[PDB]
Amino acid sequence: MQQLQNVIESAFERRADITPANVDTVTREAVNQVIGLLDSGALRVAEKIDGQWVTHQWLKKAVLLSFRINDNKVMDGAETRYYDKVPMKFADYDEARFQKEGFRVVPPATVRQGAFIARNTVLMPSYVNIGAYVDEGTMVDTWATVGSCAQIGKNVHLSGGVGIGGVLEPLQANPTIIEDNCFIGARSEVVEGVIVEEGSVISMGVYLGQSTRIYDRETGEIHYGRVPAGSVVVSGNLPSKDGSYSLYCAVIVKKVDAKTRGKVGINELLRTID
Amino acid sequence: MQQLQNVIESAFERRADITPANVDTVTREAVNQVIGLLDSGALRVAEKIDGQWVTHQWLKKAVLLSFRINDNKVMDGAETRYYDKVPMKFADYDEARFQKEGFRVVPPATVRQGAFIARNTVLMPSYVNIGAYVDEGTMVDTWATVGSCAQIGKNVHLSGGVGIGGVLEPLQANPTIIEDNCFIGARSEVVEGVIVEEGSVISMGVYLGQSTRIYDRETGEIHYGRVPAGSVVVSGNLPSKDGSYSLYCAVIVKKVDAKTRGKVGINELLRTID
Amino acid sequence: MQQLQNVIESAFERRADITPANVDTVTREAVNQVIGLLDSGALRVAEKIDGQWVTHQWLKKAVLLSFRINDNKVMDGAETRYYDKVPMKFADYDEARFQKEGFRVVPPATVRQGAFIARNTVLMPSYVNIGAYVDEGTMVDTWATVGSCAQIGKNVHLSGGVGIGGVLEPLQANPTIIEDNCFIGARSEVVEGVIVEEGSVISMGVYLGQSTRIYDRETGEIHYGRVPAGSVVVSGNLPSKDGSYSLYCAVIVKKVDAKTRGKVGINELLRTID
Ligand SMILES: CC(C)(COP(=O)(O)OP(=O)(O)OC[C@H]1O[C@@H](n2cnc3c(N)ncnc32)[C@H](O)[C@@H]1OP(=O)(O)O)[C@@H](O)C(=O)NCCC(=O)NCCS
Ligand SMILES: CC(C)(COP(=O)(O)OP(=O)(O)OC[C@H]1O[C@@H](n2cnc3c(N)ncnc32)[C@H](O)[C@@H]1OP(=O)(O)O)[C@@H](O)C(=O)NCCC(=O)NCCS
Ligand SMILES: CC(C)(COP(=O)(O)OP(=O)(O)OC[C@H]1O[C@@H](n2cnc3c(N)ncnc32)[C@H](O)[C@@H]1OP(=O)(O)O)[C@@H](O)C(=O)NCCC(=O)NCCS
Ligand SMILES: N[C@@H](CCCC(=O)C(=O)O)C(=O)O
Ligand SMILES: N[C@@H](CCCC(=O)C(=O)O)C(=O)O
Ligand SMILES: N[C@@H](CCCC(=O)C(=O)O)C(=O)O
Repeated sequence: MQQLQNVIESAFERRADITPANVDTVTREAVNQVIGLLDSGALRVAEKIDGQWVTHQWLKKAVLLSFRINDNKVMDGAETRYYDKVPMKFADYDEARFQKEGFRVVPPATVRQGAFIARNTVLMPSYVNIGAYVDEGTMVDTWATVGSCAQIGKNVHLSGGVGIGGVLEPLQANPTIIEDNCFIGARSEVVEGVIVEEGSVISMGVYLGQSTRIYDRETGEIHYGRVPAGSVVVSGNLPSKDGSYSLYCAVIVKKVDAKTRGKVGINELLRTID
Repeated sequence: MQQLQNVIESAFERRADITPANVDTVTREAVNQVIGLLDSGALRVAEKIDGQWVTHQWLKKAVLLSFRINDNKVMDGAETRYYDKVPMKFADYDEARFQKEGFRVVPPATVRQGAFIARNTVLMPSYVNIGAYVDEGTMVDTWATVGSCAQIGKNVHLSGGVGIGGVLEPLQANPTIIEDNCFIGARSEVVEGVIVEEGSVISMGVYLGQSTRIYDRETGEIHYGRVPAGSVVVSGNLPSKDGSYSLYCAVIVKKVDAKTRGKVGINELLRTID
Repeated sequence: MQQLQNVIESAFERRADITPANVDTVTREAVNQVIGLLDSGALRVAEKIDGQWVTHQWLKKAVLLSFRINDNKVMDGAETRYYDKVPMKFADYDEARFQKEGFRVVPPATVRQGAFIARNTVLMPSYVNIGAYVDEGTMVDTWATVGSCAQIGKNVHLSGGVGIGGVLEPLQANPTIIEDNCFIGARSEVVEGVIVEEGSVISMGVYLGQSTRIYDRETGEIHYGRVPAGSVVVSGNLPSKDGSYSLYCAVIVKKVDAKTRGKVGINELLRTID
C-alpha cells in the first residue's frame, strides 16, 4: 500500500527526532493503520514467495516507529500496575469474538496488539510480541516466547521455555522463521534470522544463531543460517585443532522417521472443537 | 472407584466424537468428579507401590477427556482477557482456606484446577498444570513448569526455568517423576517419563529424555530413563567413533556428599511458619 | 546506619524463633525501614568500593528476616488469587510516579517491593526479586529473572529466559553481579556469586556457577568465579584424561570486537523519550 508505505519510509529516516509530542497526525495515523493490518493478518513482515522468504523492511520500520509515536499509559493489573505503550491484543475481545477467531488462550498467556494469531492455535502461558505471525494449529507451550516479527508456520509445536528471536534488541536485519510442521524441543533458542525448514525436529537445549555450526555428520557438510527440511538436530561439540577443548555445535543426526514422529506428534484432541 | 473408572474407560474409546455439546450428563459428571479428586490429592496419576511407580492410565484418560467435555469460557484478566476451558485452582480461595492448606503462592504463580499442591510448599511465579502432584516442602522457583500429571516428591527444589515434562502434547505413556529430596538445577528439563531417584542432584542445563545417555564415568555403565538415587549429574558429551565430533550426554560425576549438600540445601526459614 | 544495623544483627541471631506473632515492634519497624531504603536505591546489598565489590551481609540479613516478620496476605489477581508476604512494588504507582521514575514496565512484568529499578530501564515480562538492584539503561527481556539481591549494571541486556542467581534458596554467601555494559545471551544462567566483568558478552546457553571452568583457549588460563572484562564466552567441553568423555565448560573465545558489537547492541529508540 503506497499511500502508507511512503509516509512510513519518510518518517523512519527522522526516527531519532520523532517523539510522541512532535509527531504530525499523518505519520501517527499511518503507523497506527499499519499496526492494525498486522494485527489482523492482512499484512505480515515476511512472506514466502517463489520458495524464498522475503522480508518487507518497511513493515519492520513501522513496528519500530510505533515506539517513537506512542506514549506510555498506566495499565491496571490486579495486584500490580504496568506502564507501557503497546496495548494488549485481547483487552477488548468478548466471547463471540474469541468464539469466531477460534484459538485457545490459557492464563496468563499474553499477546501484544500487532501480532497475528491464527485459528486453531493454543497459547499456553507465553508471550507473543508485536509483528509476530502464528499460523494455524500451532501450540506455544509454557513460558515460550515468539519474538517481535517472528514467523511461525502451521502445526508447529514450540516446547516449554523455547525462545524464537525478535528483531528489536539487539536490532536484526531479518526475522526468525519456523516453517510448517516443525517441532522445537524444550529450552531451545532460534535467533538472528535463522530459518528452520519444514518438518524439522529440533531437540532440547539446542541454540541456533548465525554463528552456529550445523554439522551434518553424514555428509560432513556444515550449515549456517538454516536447518534443511526434515532434519533431526541435537546438541554436540566439534574438537579444536589440538583436541585441547571442544566448542558447542548443532548436529544433524538423521532425517525424520517413524520413530521420531512417535515422540513429537501434535495432539488434535486439544485443538478447536468444530 | 469402579463406578467412575467404568464410565471413564467407556468414554475414552469414543474420545474423538465427544464434544461439549453431544456429551451425556453421566460422562460429564464422572469426569468432573474425577478431576475434583485429583485436585484434592485423594487420587493421583501415579503412585509408588512396592518400590515401583505405577501409572493409573485411566486417571490420565480422565485428564484428556476433560478437554473434550468442557467448553471454553472468557476469563477476565485485568488488562487483558483469556479464553480457556480449565478453571484456575485458586479462584475461589479465601484467607481461611489458604491459611488451612498451608502453602505460599507468589504472584503471578498460576495453578490449574486438578493439580494437587501440598502443605508447606512455595510456588514462586511458575506454572503447575492439570493432574500434577506437588508434595510437601517443595519449592517451584521462577518460571519453572510442572507439566500435566507430573509427580514431584517432598522437599524438592525445582530451580528457575526448569521444566518437568507433561503427558498431553506430545502425548506420553507415563508421567515424569521426581522423587523426594532432589535438587534440579536451573534451566534443566526432565521429560518423557524419566524417573529421577531420590536425593539426586541435577546440575544446570541438563536435558534428560528417553534417548539421553546417562553415563556413569566410574562404572562405564550407561543408563536410560532414570537417574539412580543419590547421583550428581552434569552436562557432557561422548565422542563419535571417528572422534570427528561429539554428542550431548548427561554424566554421573559422583555421589552426593557434604560439599554438594552445601550448595543445594532447602531454606526452612522460607517455609510455613507453624 | 547503626541504629538500624544493630537491631538487625541482634534479631538475625534469633531468626528461627521469630514469627510474625512474637516479633517485637522494634525489630518489625527496623526491618521494614531497611526494606524501604533498598526499595528506593538509598541502600544496596553490594557495592563496588576501590575496584572491589563488597557485600553488606547485614542488608542480606534484613532481607531474610522480612520473611520471619511478615505474615501472608491474600492478593487478588483477576481470574485467580495469590497468598504471599512480600508486597508488589508497583501496586501503588500512578502515572505521575511512573512518569517521574522513568522506566517502562511491560505486562505482565512483576517486581517485588525492596528491589530498586533505575531510570531508563525496560522490563519486558520478567521477574525482579527483593533486594535486587537494576541500573540505568538495562533491559530485562522476556521470562528473564533477576534473583534476590542480585546487582545488574548500567546498559546491560539480559536476554530472554536468562537467570541471574539469588541468595535465598539455596542460601548464598554473596549476590551474583553483572557489571556495566554486559550482554547475557538467551537461556544462560549466572549464579553463586559469580562476577561478570564489564563489557563482557556471554553467548546463548552458557551456565556459570562456582564450579564452572572458564577456559581461556589463548592463555590456557582457567578461571573460576568471574568473567574477565571484555570477554566473549561460549559453551564448550573439556576432555577427560582418557578421552573417554568430556564435560561442560565455558570458553573465552576472544575479546569483544566490532563484529561482536554488531550483534549485541542496545536499541536507544526503545529507551525513555526525554
Ligand atoms: C530428538 C528426539 C525427539 C529423539 O528422536 P529419535 O528419532 O527418537 O532419536 P534417536 O533416539 O533415534 O537417536 C538418534 C541419534 O540421535 C541421538 N539423540 C536423539 N535425541 C538426543 C538428545 N536429546 N540428546 C542427545 N542425543 C540425542 C541418539 O544418541 C542417536 O545417536 P546415534 O545414532 O549416534 O547413537 C528427542 O531426543 C527429543 O528431543 N525429544 C523432545 C522432548 C521435548 O522437548 N519435549 C517437550 C516437553 S515440553
Ligand atoms: C553440581 C553442583 C551443585 C556442584 O556440586 P559439587 O558437588 O560441588 O561438584 P564439584 O564442584 O565437586 O565437581 C565435581 C565434578 O563435577 C564437575 N562439575 C560440577 N558441577 C559442574 C557444572 N555445573 N558444570 C560442569 N562441571 C561441573 C567438576 O568439574 C568436577 O569434575 P572433576 O571431578 O572431573 O574435576 C553445581 O555445579 C550446580 O549445579 N549448582 C546449581 C546451581 C543452580 O541451579 N542454582 C539455582 C539458581 S535458581
Ligand atoms: C557470541 C555471538 C554474539 C557471536 O559473536 P561473534 O563475535 O560474532 O563470534 P564469531 O562468530 O566471530 O565466532 C568467534 C568464535 O566463537 C564461536 N562462536 C561464536 N558464537 C558461538 C555460539 N553461539 N556457539 C558456538 N560457537 C560460537 C565461533 O565458532 C568462533 O570459533 P572459532 O574462532 O574457533 O572458529 C553469538 O554467538 C551470540 O551469542 N549471539 C546472541 C544471541 C541472543 O541471545 N540473542 C537474544 C535473543 S532474546
Ligand atoms: N529481544 C526482544 C526485545 C523486545 C523489546 C520490546 O518489545 C520492547 O522494548 O517493548 C525482541 O527483539 O523482540
Ligand atoms: N507439553 C504440555 C502441553 C500442555 C497443553 C495443555 O495443557 C492445553 O492444551 O491446555 C504438556 O504435555 O503438559
Ligand atoms: N532461588 C531464589 C529463591 C527465591 C525464593 C523466594 O523469594 C521466596 O521464598 O519468596 C532466590 O534465591 O532468589
